[PDB]
Amino acid sequence: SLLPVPYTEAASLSTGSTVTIKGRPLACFLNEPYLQVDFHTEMKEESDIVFAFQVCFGRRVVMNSREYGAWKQQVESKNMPFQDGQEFELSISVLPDKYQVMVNGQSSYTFDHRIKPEAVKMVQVWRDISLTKFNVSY
Amino acid sequence: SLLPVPYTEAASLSTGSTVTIKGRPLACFLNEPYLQVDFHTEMKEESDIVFAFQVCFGRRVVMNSREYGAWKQQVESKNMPFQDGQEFELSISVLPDKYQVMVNGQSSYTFDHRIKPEAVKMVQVWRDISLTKFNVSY
Repeated sequence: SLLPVPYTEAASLSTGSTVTIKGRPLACFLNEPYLQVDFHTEMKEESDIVFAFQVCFGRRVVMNSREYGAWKQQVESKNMPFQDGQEFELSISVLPDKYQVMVNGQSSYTFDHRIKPEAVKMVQVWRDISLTKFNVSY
Repeated sequence: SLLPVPYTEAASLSTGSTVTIKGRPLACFLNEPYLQVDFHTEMKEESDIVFAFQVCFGRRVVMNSREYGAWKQQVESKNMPFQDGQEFELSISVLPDKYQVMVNGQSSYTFDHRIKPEAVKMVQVWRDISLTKFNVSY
């Protein structure tokens, strides 16, 4: 809808930064749409990813990093606070030791920093969603 | 680009029908964009799927059916004729006993009919691609 998808925005992050996203899946959960949010070290899409957050709606979440072009140790969660057919509000906050992922106001996932968040230069939001809000607290 | 994505078109299929698609992934293969083509029994996206063809570009292809709302036995192929960053031409032909998937003019995947192709009423093409051509031979 309102924002282009894939959505790419330059960004700087440190402890206390929050990335807030509002959007809606493009398909019912039965069709397993995805959402992905990638925290990149450079503006190019092929650059390393300090934190990749990938939702398969109704099924699972996987998180990982891509370092020197290589995907690293995948982490999986079956927590699924997202609601079929509904708009969601997603908040990713930078804590001292990890990212905190809030969904609709509830803590839902965490991911320990593998690389300092100060390495981030770009955030990309893509896959099977419409996007109405993207904000980085500065 | 030219066609909306997700792209949904009513369709009737029988032996000798061909569905031809031209498109391009929205991201480099390192980012694992998807392409999916679903042959549905009704116009609604939640209806059963006689043949679901899902490409994870650079990684794998999985194929399945969704019958009475339940995904069935998944089939996987690591054949990857798609080229990183390039437009592709995909042809799905209905043979008497199976679907034949051509990629850029080469036979690449097959999938035996689990349900008669005459059950199809709709084709949907979606996930991380731009779409410039969609044609059903009639």
